[PDB]
Amino acid sequence: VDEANIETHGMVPMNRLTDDPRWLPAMSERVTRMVQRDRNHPSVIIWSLGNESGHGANHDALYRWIKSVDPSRPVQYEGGGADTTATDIICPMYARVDEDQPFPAVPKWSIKKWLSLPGETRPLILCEYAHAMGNSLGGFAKYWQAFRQYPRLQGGFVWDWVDQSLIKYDENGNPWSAYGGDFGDTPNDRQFCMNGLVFADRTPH
Amino acid sequence: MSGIFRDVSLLHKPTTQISDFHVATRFNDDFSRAVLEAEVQMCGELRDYLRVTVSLWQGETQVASGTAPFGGEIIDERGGYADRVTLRLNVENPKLWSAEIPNLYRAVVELHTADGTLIEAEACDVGFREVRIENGLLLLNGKPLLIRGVNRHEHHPLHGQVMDEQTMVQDILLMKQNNFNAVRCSHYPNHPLWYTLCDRYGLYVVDEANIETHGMVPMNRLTDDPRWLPAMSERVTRMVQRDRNHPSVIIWSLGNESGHGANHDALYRWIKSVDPSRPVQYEGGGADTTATDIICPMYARVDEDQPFPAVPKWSIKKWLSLPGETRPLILCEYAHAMGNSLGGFAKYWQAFRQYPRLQGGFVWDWVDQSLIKYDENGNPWSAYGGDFGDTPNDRQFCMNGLVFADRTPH
Repeated sequence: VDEANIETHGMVPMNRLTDDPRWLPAMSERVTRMVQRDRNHPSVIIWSLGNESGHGANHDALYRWIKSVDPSRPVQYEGGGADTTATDIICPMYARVDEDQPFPAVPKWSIKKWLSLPGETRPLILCEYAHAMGNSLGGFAKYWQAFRQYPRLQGGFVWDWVDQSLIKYDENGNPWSAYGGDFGDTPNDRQFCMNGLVFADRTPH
Repeated sequence: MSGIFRDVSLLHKPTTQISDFHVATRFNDDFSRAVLEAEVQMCGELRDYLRVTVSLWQGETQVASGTAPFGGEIIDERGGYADRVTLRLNVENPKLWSAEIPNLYRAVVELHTADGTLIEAEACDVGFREVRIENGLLLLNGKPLLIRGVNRHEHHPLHGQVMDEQTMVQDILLMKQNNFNAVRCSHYPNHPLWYTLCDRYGLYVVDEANIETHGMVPMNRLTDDPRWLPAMSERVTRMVQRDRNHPSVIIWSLGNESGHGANHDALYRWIKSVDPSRPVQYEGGGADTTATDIICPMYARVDEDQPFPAVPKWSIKKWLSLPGETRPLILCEYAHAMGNSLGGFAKYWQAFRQYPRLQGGFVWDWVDQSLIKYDENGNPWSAYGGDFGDTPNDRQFCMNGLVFADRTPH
């Protein structure tokens, strides 16, 4: 699944960069440029405009462009709660099968519930599930049990394949993995960055 | 039980009298103003002079009055109806009937002479409610409906099939007392009195056509056959005319456990066309049948689904989720009450609150079915199954009761 190189986690509201009319030309290049280069490959089955960029007018405009230039591949966008008009298939991220937690303006429901919502027909694939950080994947069976159970649920991508760490050298020169801003870059989110199913080197968690 | 289980009465009608009258309600999105129009059909001789007047009375004070000359609307194409008059009454800020509140209006249809004396008078209880299915969610009066209902079989151990007027009131109080706002009668039209009680008292009523064909194999055969349609038609067609007027009924059900037949599809179409007011639901065919507006899986399990070839059953959460399905789902039955029952009852209700689409389902069944028997001593002992020796007897399974017949609460 190809992803347009747009993220705007930082901005508050997050949608502001994507939402603004002026920013559209900068936004366009990443979606537009990406399609031409990667359109040819047989393997790609999907186009994703943005990740965690929120919902903006540009995404709706951009989503329309991808369909018109290319009708071959379904387009999915996570942002806006994943219930956004732009995404062909719902991609709730970190959604819980058993239970749903809602944040005002960004409600999250159990995947079984989410398909069931009034006036919803779209197939649902999770952007992420079963976070692999540290000890992880607990209740992993439950997610998969649900996927087999429901025809509509297409399953979701696990996060994340490789823990992110950078080699560091001791005075001895032995190499120790570094998590977060070991280098002192600040503020450092530290440990959360690795998020890894398998060791970098790589070894299997 | 075969016999006359219902009252026999004699009725006298003037030579010119209105054979049938219809009451219909229209509401603004605000619901502030509702337009009510009633159509009356007059039997036999027609007089130009004679006029029909409709008066709407709420409490002791009338809200609106309607008067019309006979015949209306110039229906296409040959002629306007000679004997039909349509009267429209406009009500603003009308109280709306609801399970919590009856909010009843009283409507009187009077056919009178021009001067004029009135040949006959008809009175029908009117409740202003709008029931529609919007966006796959059943909606009453603009509000999504959560239905808690218990299937009711009209049975009395002492008097058997015939129901004392008191029993309905006693039964009605318990269901309303017990947090039950909705009652479904399976699977035959309830006593004529019974509908009237609901309208005053509170709870929603779902009418059911008196067709069942559990026995036939395949079960659908009786319903399915073209020849049987005329016999089938009478139960659905006859039922609608008699029970259409009552404010309380929110639904029409063509059949129970009759399977899926061509007739049901034809019958379902007829009910919609004759009456567009009420959603139609049919259990048979797996409940996924085209005829039913709202899915009514019976004995469906929330957590897990068991499938029988050609009749797949899925957990209710799964069933809404099925590809190309938009209909609101209400269970015909759940939480069987027989013996010890209702285990995992919490789970079903937990699901209903969780999902907007699920409207909840009627519990089965309100009254255990038992017949009094007398010992040599003459003490009365409840009888389950073919105690009398009728055979083969299904025995115990028949009672299926939430509350004791007498009645006491399980």
